[PDB]
Amino acid sequence: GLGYGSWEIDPKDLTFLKELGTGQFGVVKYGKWRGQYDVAIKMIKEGSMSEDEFIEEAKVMMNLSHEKLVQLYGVCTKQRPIFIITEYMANGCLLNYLREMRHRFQTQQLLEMCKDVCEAMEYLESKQFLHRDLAARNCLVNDQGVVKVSDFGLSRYVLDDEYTSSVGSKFPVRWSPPEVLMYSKFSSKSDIWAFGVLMWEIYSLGKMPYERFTNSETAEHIAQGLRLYRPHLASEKVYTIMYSCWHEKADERPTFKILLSNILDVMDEES
Ligand SMILES: NC(=O)c1ccc(NC2CCCCC2)nc1
Repeated sequence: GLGYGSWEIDPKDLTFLKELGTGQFGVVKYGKWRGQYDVAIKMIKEGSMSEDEFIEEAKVMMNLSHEKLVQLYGVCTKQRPIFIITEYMANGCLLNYLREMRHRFQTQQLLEMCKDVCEAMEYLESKQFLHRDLAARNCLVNDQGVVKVSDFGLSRYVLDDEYTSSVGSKFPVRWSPPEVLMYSKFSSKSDIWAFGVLMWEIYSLGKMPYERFTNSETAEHIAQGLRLYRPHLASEKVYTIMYSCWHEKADERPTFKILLSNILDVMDEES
């Protein structure tokens, strides 16, 4: 209503129900909007985000809508901390979900998680929108077991320089292609590379990529042309798909449309 733009939610419409955890920007809670609608509420710690830039970008994110993309519902920016209001994902972070061995996943379920993410990324690619930090830690799982891509583009607004460049202690070295580590060249093809690593994370049930190496050692390994190798649960065909994401030459890496086709083909053959 009065005083709120289309990208703005009235925080008074929120009912807080459960604490879900704390991440980069701070706490995330489960709640309801206007009594009935499930939402997640991301409370953005003061000093952690370039807030004016993020708010302008939220207007763009409002228009991104895909079944495999965690939906942005709006922002609460009239006070601090500001809130980001999103779709609720009852089963939490993908990385944690993978690591719970009780699920006893079939490989068909693992491939479906990859397809979920690939569909979201194909959609983002169709909108010329880069994720910029794709990884299992940035995917979420709903009550139906569907994986969705989360926090797309949000790394652009992080003020902690330890996260923001390779010269940083918290940069996602293990999800970055050589041209990012060497020259900071981000593109659709750096998202493609990251997606391959995410496939590896899924098929590895949430192991850390290059688990015996430091970040520094990982950068040397990949810049020297070496790669992750095949997770035990990945068939040859699945391995071929993730490996294709890691061509040294960015322009030899597939698009998300091509990866989706390849994933569907393997589903059909492995079903
Ligand atoms: N959209 C959601 O429902 C939702 C659910 C859990 C969650 N967990 C985060 C994992 C990393 C630490 C902070 C909590 N983040 C978002």
